[PDB]
Amino acid sequence: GRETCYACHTEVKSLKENSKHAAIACTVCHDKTKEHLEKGPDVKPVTKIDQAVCGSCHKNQYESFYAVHHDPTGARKEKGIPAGRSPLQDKLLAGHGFTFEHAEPRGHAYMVVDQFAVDRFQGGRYQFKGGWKNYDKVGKTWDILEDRGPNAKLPETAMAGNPTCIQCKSSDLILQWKHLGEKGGKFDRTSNVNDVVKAINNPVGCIHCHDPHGAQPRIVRDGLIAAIEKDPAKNIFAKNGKTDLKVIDFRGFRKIGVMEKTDSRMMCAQCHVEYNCNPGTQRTDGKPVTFADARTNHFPLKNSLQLLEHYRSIDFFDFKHAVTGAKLIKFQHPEAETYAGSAHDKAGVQCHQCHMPQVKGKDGKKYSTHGVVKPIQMVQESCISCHKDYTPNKAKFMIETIRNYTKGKMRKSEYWLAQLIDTFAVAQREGVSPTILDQARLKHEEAHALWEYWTAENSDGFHNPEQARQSLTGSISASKAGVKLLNDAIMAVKQ
Amino acid sequence: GRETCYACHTEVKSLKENSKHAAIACTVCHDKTKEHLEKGPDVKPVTKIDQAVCGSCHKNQYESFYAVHHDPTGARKEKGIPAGRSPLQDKLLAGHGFTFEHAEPRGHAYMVVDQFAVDRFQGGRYQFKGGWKNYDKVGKTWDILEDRGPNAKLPETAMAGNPTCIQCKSSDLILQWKHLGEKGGKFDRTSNVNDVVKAINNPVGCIHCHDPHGAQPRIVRDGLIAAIEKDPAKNIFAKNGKTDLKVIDFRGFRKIGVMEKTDSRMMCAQCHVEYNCNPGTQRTDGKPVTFADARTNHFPLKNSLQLLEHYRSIDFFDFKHAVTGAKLIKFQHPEAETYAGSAHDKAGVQCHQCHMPQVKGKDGKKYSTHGVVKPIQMVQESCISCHKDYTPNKAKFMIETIRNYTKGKMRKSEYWLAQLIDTFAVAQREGVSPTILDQARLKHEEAHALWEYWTAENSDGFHNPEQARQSLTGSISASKAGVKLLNDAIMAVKQ
Amino acid sequence: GRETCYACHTEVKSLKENSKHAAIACTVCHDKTKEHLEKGPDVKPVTKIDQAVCGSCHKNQYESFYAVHHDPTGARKEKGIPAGRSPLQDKLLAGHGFTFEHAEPRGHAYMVVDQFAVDRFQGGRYQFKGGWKNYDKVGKTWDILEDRGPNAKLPETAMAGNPTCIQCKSSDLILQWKHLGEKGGKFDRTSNVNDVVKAINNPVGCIHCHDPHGAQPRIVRDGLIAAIEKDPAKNIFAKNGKTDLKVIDFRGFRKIGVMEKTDSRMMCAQCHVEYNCNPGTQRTDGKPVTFADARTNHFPLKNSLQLLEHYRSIDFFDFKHAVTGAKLIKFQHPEAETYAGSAHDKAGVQCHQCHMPQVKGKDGKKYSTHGVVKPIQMVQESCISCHKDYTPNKAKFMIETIRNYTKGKMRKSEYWLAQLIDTFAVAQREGVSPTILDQARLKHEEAHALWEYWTAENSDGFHNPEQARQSLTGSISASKAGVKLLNDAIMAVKQ
Ligand code: HEC
Ligand code: HEC
Ligand code: HEC
Ligand code: HEC
Ligand code: HEC
Ligand code: HEC
Ligand code: HEC
Ligand code: HEC
Ligand code: HEC
Ligand code: HEC
Ligand code: HEC
Ligand code: HEC
Ligand code: HEC
Ligand SMILES: [Ca+2]
Ligand SMILES: [Ca+2]
Ligand SMILES: [Ca+2]
Repeated sequence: GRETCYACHTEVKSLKENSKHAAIACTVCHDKTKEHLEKGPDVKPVTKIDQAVCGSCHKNQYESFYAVHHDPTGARKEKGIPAGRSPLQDKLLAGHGFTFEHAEPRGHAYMVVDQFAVDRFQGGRYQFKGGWKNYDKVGKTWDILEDRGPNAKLPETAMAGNPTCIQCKSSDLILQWKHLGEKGGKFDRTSNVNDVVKAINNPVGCIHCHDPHGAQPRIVRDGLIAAIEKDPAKNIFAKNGKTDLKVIDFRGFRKIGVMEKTDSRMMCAQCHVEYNCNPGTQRTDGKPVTFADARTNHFPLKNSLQLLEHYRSIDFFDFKHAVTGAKLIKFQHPEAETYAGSAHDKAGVQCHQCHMPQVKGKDGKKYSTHGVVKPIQMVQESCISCHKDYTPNKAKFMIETIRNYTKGKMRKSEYWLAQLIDTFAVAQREGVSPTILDQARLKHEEAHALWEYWTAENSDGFHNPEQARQSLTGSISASKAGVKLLNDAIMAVKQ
Repeated sequence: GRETCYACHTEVKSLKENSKHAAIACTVCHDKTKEHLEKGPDVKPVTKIDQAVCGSCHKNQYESFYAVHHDPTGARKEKGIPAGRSPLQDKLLAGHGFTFEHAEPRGHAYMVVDQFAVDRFQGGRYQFKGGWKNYDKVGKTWDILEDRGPNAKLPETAMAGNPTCIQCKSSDLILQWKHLGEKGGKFDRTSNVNDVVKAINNPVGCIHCHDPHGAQPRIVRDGLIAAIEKDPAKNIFAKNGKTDLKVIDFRGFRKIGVMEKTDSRMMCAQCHVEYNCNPGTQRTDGKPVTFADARTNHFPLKNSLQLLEHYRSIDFFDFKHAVTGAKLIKFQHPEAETYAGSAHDKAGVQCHQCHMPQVKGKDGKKYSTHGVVKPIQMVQESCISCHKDYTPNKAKFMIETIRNYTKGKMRKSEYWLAQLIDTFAVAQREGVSPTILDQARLKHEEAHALWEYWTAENSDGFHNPEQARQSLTGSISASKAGVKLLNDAIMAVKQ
Repeated sequence: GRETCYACHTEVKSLKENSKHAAIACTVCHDKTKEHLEKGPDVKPVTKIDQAVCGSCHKNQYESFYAVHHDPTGARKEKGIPAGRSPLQDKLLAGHGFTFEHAEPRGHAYMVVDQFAVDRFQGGRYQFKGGWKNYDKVGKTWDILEDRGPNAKLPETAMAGNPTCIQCKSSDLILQWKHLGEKGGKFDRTSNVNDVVKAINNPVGCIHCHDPHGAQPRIVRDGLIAAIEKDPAKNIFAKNGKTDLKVIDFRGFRKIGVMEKTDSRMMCAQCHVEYNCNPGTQRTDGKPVTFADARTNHFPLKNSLQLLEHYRSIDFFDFKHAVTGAKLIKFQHPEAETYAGSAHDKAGVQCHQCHMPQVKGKDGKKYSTHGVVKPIQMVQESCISCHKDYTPNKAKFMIETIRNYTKGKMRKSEYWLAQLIDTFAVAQREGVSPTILDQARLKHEEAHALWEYWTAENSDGFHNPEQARQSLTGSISASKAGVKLLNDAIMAVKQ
């Protein structure tokens, strides 16, 4: 009966006919279709967004996404500890909700539960049922978490969660959210986040990267489609002055982007980017930037060396540093923007080659693992598969040397920003002129942008070692210049 | 001839007859008994306190206690290093003898030698014979250590050792120390520690936890029996408004506590607790608290959330912080008080199930290992034995996740106390009012009590994750409140 | 024809005849000898300094020196990171070029390339060809590095490289450098370093430690021969009031030192020592000390407890600390001076026994490995070979316990110097008297000398645990004394 459907749903016909999934009957994925025909287009069919339906025919992709592994060093790894990825986090992000809890990432299957349970999300409201002993459970959100209710309080939490956060954790609102989270769907940017979490049962769906109608490689993230549309010729995924994306607009309500050829750069960039998904402040007037404003669901697609200019051009910053008052940018996991134009990218390698390598299942069917891999833990498939001359030690050696050298500059930029911050408080206290203190704030802005990008980014330089060195040494230079300007000023007091 | 003995030693008869050790002749453990009969009760028999006599019939318990293992990461692990368990120790304990040396614990067989040789004990007087190459030797104290004499000095040492320390290192003074170390035995609290160390040949004896007369599970520690007697209904080991302990008082001179059923919580709490075993100061008048005072050999049996109130109620603190002058409590290894009322305790699990698991000896006799185990290093017997569904990775994952999350809050509380301490010195220097500085000291008291308990405790949260989170976030809140009060005050100067 | 040569080269005859290499024809190592005879001693023969000629008859020594290994934790390990060997490097060495980059050592075959490429050498001018993916390549310098040219700049670099540096990286200038780098050879101390690097093709040559003419164990380093000649009776390698070295002086131009018996202490001390190879300042007048001055290529051969006195006696220091102005000594890898008079040295063990242990090659020929070994990574040959009762765990345990205890004192001395430095800036700012500030500078001098020696030295105490404890506790004492003097002074302001 698809022809009857197709009379009214012509884009679906275009994706589905003569495709890999051509023969799949509609009722496989959609329930209540008879009521939809009979009663008309008031009675919408039900589209349950759900991995297990793809799993029925794609079991190795489904099993590997859900497989439970246990890293013997644990998870919930706070970054802000002496031996961690961001040892001076509490000082350098003073004034930001990340200081309440920010841990290293873990597996994809945990993404909703970890978003909802982290100390910075919603005041500790949502917790794992049964506590720590069930921290490794996968599946449905509300089988794993419980809701302690709106009036419960837990000490040293924050309330940074909002609806836009969910757009990088699940495909469950694909039909229930208007492009950008503008008003008109069941939920939008201004929704109460605690109404929204109830509807998220599942982590990133299979449909996030694969069209259900015709199995075409795709993107569904609003912010990512929008950024590419803004900059169709020069954006990080472009080639030859265009990008391999066709935007399909459904009813004026929501878009997808279909690509002729798999580009896991774009598919992983639906989440692995710097973004704004939060309220902020305007640099010019200091006016609030609320969820009313499109700037609160936004993807720059710019790297470390471009981002301070970019946020100044859209008159936006995230928080004032608690000590210096500097108008800082908060950075988050810019892996796509870092990877852009690195040695591997310019070689045509994509994220999935190192992070979703080929493994054999079952009997012995070849597939891309959909439990994403930490390359250092799997160098034979993530690296040696292509670098056939490498031994596992060599692969490890190369990953660690680059991170070693990058980390040395990261720790040195932190030492310098801490010096900047300590010098500034001294300079204040001895009331050095607000003019001078303001020159120092620009120094902080610059040194912070060129530093925090790399604690937020998760490769410690491996994704782009040149850009990391350039950025971090820029940060150091910025901070030592601020420290010299302030000390010059502090002397000039009793002068 | 035991009947003749029994005419005069009626408690022994009560422990020994119809027991597991009924048939053991007295002369097995006691020498000079004929002179005792013949010459009378002036000539006391000799009771050599000594593991090797139990070993003669209990070889697997004896061999496993003495077995030498070599951890390839070494021992003598100072806590106060950037990657260690207490990275800000030197700043936060400024003014306390722990700043001279405080290392992580190692095996039981080393306990006397490590107490005597640590840099904080007695000015470096006692050293390992032959130096580092014999650091792993077990056995008799004075076969392993040498006495460089009373006038030798070693730089950057302290002289914190006293007799009461020995009561958690050996059973060797069981007959030679009057309850609490009151005057009347060969040694008491006011003895010169260098007279006492000469009499300690052996680490914790087999008799510390097992009655020699009838093999009944027991405690011998004075401080522990006393605390339970103070609080027989509500103490951490109680149940149903009483505790499973019968106190046996010998001649008015020394007590034991026998339990009808093995409770390794109590048996390990003879040492693994917070204690006072040191001189201190009175909070009200600032008067010294010397060894004359019973407060110097004392067990609170209270957890992190109760201890500041408890030490205020007995008008006692350990040291003024070198910078802030805050009247701090010094905390030590409160493992029993932490474990109380945690998930495993409420499940009826005891310390020995994870730390003394079942192993097979010899031929293949089943026994509890008496070389106490670090569970993460032995998850198959310490964890999987009960959690039969766990893989070794899962067990490790659970231990490390909890420690990971706990440690993130510990490091964040340290960042905050360091901020408190740095802010205070600023506030002083700019002479903010001693009234305000005093409000800040209370903040320090509170934030320190809720922080240092967890560096002293050895599980990094695993023993009680809820109480750890509650305490540490309390510390943070306390410190950020102090820092806000002081900064408010520091501005109010040039105001 | 050697007799004809010998008529004019009589020292060579003395080394070569009746030796292990007696039969080797001259033309094996020297080309153009006929032109030298025919045209005379204007046409010098060519002596290509080159491992591969020794390799032709000594293949196992050559292969093991060049073998490529890949440490899976990587290389380029910056010291100045929280978990590294010198976590407070940026603060404590403020004002020195080491703050731009100082990493842990790696294999011998990398020594030239790492000297030329490090961020502190020559402004980033020299880089690995092909970047990170060729960081593990060995062989010829200029097959591995490229020269970006004199006008290229890279941010956050330094320009500390000079010709004297090369003397601890290669044997390539053995015939082209006059003793001490005095003027007269192709290169000397005042040469432009960028003229010199072009002539260094190879790392340390086989000839650095082995005479080519007669295979005698030897030294070629100018600074080392000179120090031993200064102090022939009492120097660290002496015995019975002399040293086992015969100095051979060729034409007044360059010296070797031949030893009757292998002493790898001396042979490794050609580089593994504290040295001055840099310009400096005079303590008395503050006058520059330039390459004109012999003090710029100099070996003290003194340990941690002697070096401050030694540098004061030759009126030399390296840099003023950027904050305190203290006239500091910069220390570098004093492994020979530390090892002197330690337990292993007094037992007659030499560096090569632990670092070049016996291995079997090829078929199964026994040899000393010439890829120098990190003992902890090879305890069976580096330790158990002599300590036959040791298990690999025990060996590891002993190395790590000593480093553990040593590191605890190192981190505590760093905490104290940082306190000194922070206190001093406070004391300045509140202008405490330059007299008092000067007493503090002496405190800094002393605490720095007794601290930085051990971050520079590479064993973390294992080479000499007693001297390490003595030095580091001396540093702590020095710093806490400075901190007390300054605080006493800072109070005495508003007094
Ligand atoms: C699972 C394998 C599917 C099969 C087979 C079919 N559809 Fe589908 N459809 C499915 C998903 C998961 C979604 C949600 C949105 C997304 O792009 O992933 C949908 C959505 C539709 C819609 C809504 C389009 C819009 O206007 O915004 C229509 C109208 C739809 N699906 C129709 C449709 C028809 C007519 C089918 C048989 C020919 C059919 N679908 C098969 C998943 C699946
Ligand atoms: C948004 C819906 C996402 C998309 C699309 C991709 N990733 Fe992701 N990733 C995301 C989250 C929120 C997390 C953290 C989950 C948590 O609960 O902590 C991650 C985690 C990873 C990791 C770490 C994996 C692990 O430790 O086990 C990697 C390596 C990873 N992500 C890479 C990755 C790649 C290559 C993608 C395209 C194929 C990709 N991610 C998609 C969010 C989302
Ligand atoms: C091989 C040439 C890679 C490509 C292409 C991409 N990544 Fe990567 N990633 C790489 C390494 C060696 C590391 C360091 C940590 C490791 O595990 O080895 C990383 C790190 C990540 C992380 C951190 C999680 C983890 O895997 O440890 C993420 C979240 C990640 N990378 C994502 C990512 C994305 C989105 C990519 C394309 C834009 C990308 N990676 C490319 C190796 C390689
Ligand atoms: C093929 C699909 C690749 C996979 C998977 C990985 N690498 Fe790679 N690498 C590849 C190419 C074509 C290049 C370009 C230069 C060249 O040899 O042609 C590289 C580059 C590197 C480098 C240098 C990187 C830099 O920033 O300059 C290293 C150190 C490297 N590659 C190692 C590496 C490792 C460890 C991988 C697993 C994470 C890995 N690569 C994946 C081809 C491919
Ligand atoms: C070792 C297995 C023992 C055997 C058999 C017996 N005794 Fe014992 N006794 C032993 C120890 C290790 C100690 C010290 C204190 C402790 O409680 O562990 C003792 C102590 C006694 C005492 C002193 C009691 C007091 O008044 O404070 C008496 C009087 C004593 N032991 C008597 C005794 C008699 C009469 C025995 C044979 C029937 C006998 N003991 C057996 C260890 C051992
Ligand atoms: C006082 C006499 C003690 C009793 C009773 C118990 N323990 Fe203990 N323990 C004590 C000391 C002084 C030390 C440190 C020894 C040193 O020289 O450093 C310890 C050490 C442990 C450890 C660490 C073991 C190791 O690293 O190898 C654990 C796990 C341990 N202690 C647990 C433990 C348990 C469960 C007890 C009751 C069965 C117990 N201890 C008794 C002091 C004393
Ligand atoms: C299993 C449910 C446990 C019980 C009951 C007890 N402990 Fe524990 N302990 C546990 C873990 C997982 C850890 C973390 C470190 C590890 O090695 O895995 C600990 C830690 C200790 C330590 C530190 C020494 C060490 O084992 O690493 C001590 C000294 C210790 N625990 C003592 C102790 C006491 C006295 C207990 C009953 C009050 C107690 N533990 C219970 C696991 C478990
Ligand atoms: C390699 C195995 C060699 C053989 C065989 C011979 N010589 Fe050599 N010689 C060689 C080296 C590597 C060097 C450089 C300096 C050093 O001491 O390593 C030399 C140096 C000479 C010199 C210069 C001495 C000086 O006056 O400063 C002479 C004159 C020399 N070598 C002569 C010589 C003669 C006459 C030989 C055959 C009998 C001969 N050499 C063999 C390496 C080798
Ligand atoms: C000057 C010509 C040297 C002589 C002679 C010796 N060593 Fe050395 N060593 C030197 C350098 C410059 C380096 C660093 C190389 C780099 O590129 O980083 C080293 C390194 C070592 C190491 C570390 C080895 C490694 O990590 O793989 C050791 C253990 C070592 N050196 C010891 C050593 C010994 C025992 C020597 C005499 C036999 C010796 N070195 C000679 C410089 C020179
Ligand atoms: C065995 C008794 C040794 C002797 C003799 C020498 N060294 Fe050593 N060295 C030793 C150990 C156990 C360590 C600690 C690090 C390890 O790898 O085990 C060291 C360290 C070094 C280093 C650092 C590089 C490294 O090997 O990790 C160097 C550069 C080094 N030692 C040099 C050196 C020299 C020059 C010696 C004679 C003066 C010397 N070592 C003696 C063990 C032993
Ligand atoms: C003609 C008139 C038809 C026919 C024959 C079918 N559908 Fe639809 N359908 C139609 C309209 C106008 C609407 C939506 C109006 C609106 O809310 O904007 C729809 C909606 C759907 C949806 C859901 C979109 C959402 O969840 O927001 C699905 C999944 C869907 N239709 C499927 C479908 C199938 C399988 C049909 C043949 C059985 C079919 N439709 C017939 C209009 C018409
Ligand atoms: C009756 C009178 C007896 C008899 C028949 C025995 N003992 Fe004792 N014993 C007795 C007294 C009054 C004392 C101690 C007086 C004092 O110092 O307080 C003791 C002491 C012991 C002790 C030592 C206690 C200590 O070390 O402080 C031991 C181990 C002991 N007695 C054992 C013992 C045995 C085995 C006897 C039968 C052979 C025996 N005693 C007989 C009084 C009397
Ligand atoms: C007599 C006259 C002879 C004879 C028969 C030989 N050589 Fe030499 N050689 C001689 C002199 C005076 C000089 C150097 C003068 C100077 O520059 O100081 C040399 C030099 C060498 C060198 C090089 C030293 C350097 O590189 O600076 C070598 C390697 C050398 N000679 C080797 C050599 C051999 C193998 C001879 C026999 C074939 C030989 N020489 C003959 C003087 C005389
Ligand atoms: Ca952002
Ligand atoms: Ca205490
Ligand atoms: Ca030096």
